[PDB]
Amino acid sequence: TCPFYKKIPGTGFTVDAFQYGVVEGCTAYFLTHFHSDHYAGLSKHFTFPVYCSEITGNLLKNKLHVQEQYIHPLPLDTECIVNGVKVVLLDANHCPGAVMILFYLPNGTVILHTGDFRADPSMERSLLADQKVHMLYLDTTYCSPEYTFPSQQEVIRFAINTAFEAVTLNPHALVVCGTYSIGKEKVFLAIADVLGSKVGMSQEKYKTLQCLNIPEINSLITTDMCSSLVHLLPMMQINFKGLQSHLKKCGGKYNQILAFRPTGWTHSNKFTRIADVIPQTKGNISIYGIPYSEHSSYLEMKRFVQWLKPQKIIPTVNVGTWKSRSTMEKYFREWKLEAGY
Ligand code: NI
Repeated sequence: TCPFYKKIPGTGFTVDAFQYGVVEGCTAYFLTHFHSDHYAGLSKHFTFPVYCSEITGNLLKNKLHVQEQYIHPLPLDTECIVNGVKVVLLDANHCPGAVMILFYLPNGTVILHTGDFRADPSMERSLLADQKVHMLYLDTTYCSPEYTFPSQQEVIRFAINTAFEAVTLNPHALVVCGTYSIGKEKVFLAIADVLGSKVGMSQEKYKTLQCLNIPEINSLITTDMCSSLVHLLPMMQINFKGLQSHLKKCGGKYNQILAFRPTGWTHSNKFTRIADVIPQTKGNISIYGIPYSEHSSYLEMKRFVQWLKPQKIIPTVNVGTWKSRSTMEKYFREWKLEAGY
């Protein structure tokens, strides 16, 4: 059965709720982004209306074979009417095609559902600036002060400088980057760009990337692995065994691998700066775990909510334990007392 925090009161709508069969009284199903915990349940046999971004719609049609007649893409930053209710889709600064959804209820209540997001001060100047929000359905993934990580720009600087140094010292080094879903494409695109290479990958992953409207993409990616010195592999294969085996397949073209695992947060964050990050090394293989996050840090999340001043917050992540819920509720009260709303 569909949980309460995926239902929007006073509407026919649910958010990210495709794994519960036919939801009682749901007339339209919204999908914030194409990540499997959120899309779980969609396929060619789905015959209710799905509302989403253009990019999410490309992925529904091409990757899951949802029929075109049930896909309703909306433009961003544009007031739209859906089953008699005004909505707006806003950029979530998560993975490509990810949105937040503003709902303008017929009784006058305004609700923001963030989906998954990385809060940013640029959001303080979207269509959010222009009215009060009563209820916030919040991505609370890292809602605890231990969760600090650097900006995405500092992390990309580290990666480009690391890769460029390694390959300049040894022109026979291969760079590998791990992936398992959409998101974090800047990691492998920035490295390929500094090295003057395209990124090589499987046909299935190339197809996924062609759905994303990334400009000049035919220029940066390829399925010809032989012509590429930046390769993408499944995240599961980013270990010494998996990488040793890959290196065998390259036929003596290469004699060293430098690999990157973008993670979210890891506890090496609490003690070490990005500048100071070091790899795990075995023989001719080095693996860097780099803290490239597509979710809000605690301080980014706090700043957003203190700016927005919602009357009620409904967490959508970490809701399964009493200890987690209690912790999050205590931070929301601090934030409200400190800011005066
Ligand atoms: Ni996500």
